[PDB]
Amino acid sequence: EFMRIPCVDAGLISPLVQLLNSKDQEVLLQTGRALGNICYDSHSLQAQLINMGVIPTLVKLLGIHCQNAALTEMCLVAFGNLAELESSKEQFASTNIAEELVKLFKKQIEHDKREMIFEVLAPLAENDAIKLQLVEAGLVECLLEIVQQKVDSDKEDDITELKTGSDLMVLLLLGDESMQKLFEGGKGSVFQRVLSWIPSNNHQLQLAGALAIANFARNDANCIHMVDNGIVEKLMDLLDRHVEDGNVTVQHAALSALRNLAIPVINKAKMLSAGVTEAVLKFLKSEMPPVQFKLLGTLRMLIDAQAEAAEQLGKNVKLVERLVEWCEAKDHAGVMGESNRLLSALIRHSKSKDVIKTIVQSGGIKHLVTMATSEHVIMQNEALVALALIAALELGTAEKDLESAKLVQILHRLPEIKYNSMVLICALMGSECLHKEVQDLAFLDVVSKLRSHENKSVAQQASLTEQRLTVES
Repeated sequence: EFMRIPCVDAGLISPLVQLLNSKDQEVLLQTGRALGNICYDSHSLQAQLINMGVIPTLVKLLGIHCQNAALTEMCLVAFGNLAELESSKEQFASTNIAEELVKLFKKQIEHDKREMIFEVLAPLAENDAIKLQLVEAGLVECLLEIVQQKVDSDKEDDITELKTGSDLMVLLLLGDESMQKLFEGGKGSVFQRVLSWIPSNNHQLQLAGALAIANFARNDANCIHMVDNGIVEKLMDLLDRHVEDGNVTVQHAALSALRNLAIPVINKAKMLSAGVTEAVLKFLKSEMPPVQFKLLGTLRMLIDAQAEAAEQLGKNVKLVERLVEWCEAKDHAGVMGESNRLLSALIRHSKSKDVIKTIVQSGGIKHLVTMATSEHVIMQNEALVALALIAALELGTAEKDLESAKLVQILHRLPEIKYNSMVLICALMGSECLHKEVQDLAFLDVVSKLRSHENKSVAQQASLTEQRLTVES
C-alpha cells in the first residue's frame, strides 16, 4: 500500500530515543548523532524531545562514557545543537551537565577539545541556573587560571583562550545568583582578580575587568561596597589611559560600570568628590554613540539630587553645547534621549539661574520643548518640570525661544500626570511675548477639567487654573 510520508516527527524520533539505552557503543553513537542532528523547530518536536527525556539521557551517557572520545564528542555536538533552544536550557538546568562539563574541561590538554567544551558552555550559560551550577562546580577558578596562564602570551591559541575564558566569566556575572556568589560580599576571588585586570596593559582584561565591575554593580549593597573600596579610582585611571587613542570597547565598559555605580544615593556624593565628572567629560569628544550614551547616563545618575553637582555641570558651557549638539543626532536614539534627559535634569536638580541661562544661550529650549511631546510619559513631565523651573526663574531670558518652539500650542493639545502642563501655563501667564494664553482657547479646556479628571490632584488644580484663567486672560 502507498504511504504518505510526513516531515520529520515523533514517529521517526521515538525509535531513536529508545536506542539511547543500548549497551552497544556503535548504536549509541549512531542514535546520539542522529538525535542531535535533527531540527526541533516544530513545537510538537521539542515537546517530544522534552517529554521523552533525551537531554537528561544524554547527560547521563556523557557521565558513563566521558573516557570514550567518540561518545564524548558526539554528546558535545548533540548538546551544542540542543542548547540553542530556551526550553532545552531549562531542561539542562535540572541535570548534572554543569559539573560534568567542568570535570571534562579540567581533564583537557588540547586547545581544540577545550574549544569544543567552550562552545557547549557558552550557550548553556545563558540560563541563570546553569551559571550558578557552573560556579558551584568550579568553572571560574579554571577560567582565572587560564587567563593568568595566558596573559602576556602572543600565541594565537593563548590569546583566543584568554579571550573566550574572560568573556565566559563576564557571562556568569549577568545572572543574579551566580554574580552574587562570585561577589561574595566584596571579597570574592573574581572581584579581587579584576582589581589586577583593570590596571593591566592587556586590553581584553581591562575590558573584562570593567565589565565585571559593571555587572557586580547591579544592586545597592554591591555598588556601595565597591565605591567604599576605591573602585571608582581604578576606573578613572583606566579611562584616563584611553582618552587619547583609546579602545572604545574599554571606554564603554568603564563608563557602563560608573553609570551603574552612581545609581545608589550614597554613592553619588562620593563619586562626585572623587572627581569622576572630570574623568567622564574627557569623552565629550567621542563620536562613538555607545560611549556618548554611557557618559551621558553616568552624568545624569550623578546629579540625580545633587544640586551643587548639577550646578557645576549645568554651567559647563562645553558640556551644554555638546548636549545640544547630541539632541540633534537623529540616528542615535539612545544618546538623543539621554542628552535631552540630562538637559532637563540639570535644571530640575540645580534649580539654578546660571545653568538655565547657559542652556538658553546654547540652544536648549527647543529641545526641552520637543521632549515634552515624547512618547515616554516620564520624559514629558521631566520636560515640563524643567520648563516650569525656567518659567519661574528666567522667563524673561527664555520667552523668545519658548515662542519659537510653540510651547503654549503644545501645552494645549496635552495624559494623566501631564496635568503639570496646567502648572506650566500659569507660570507662563506672566509673559510679554507669550500673550495668549487667552487666544489659545485654554479657558475652554482649563475649567472643563473639573472632575473627571477623576484624581483629586488632576481635579483640584483645575479650580486654581480656572480662577487664574478667568481673573486674567
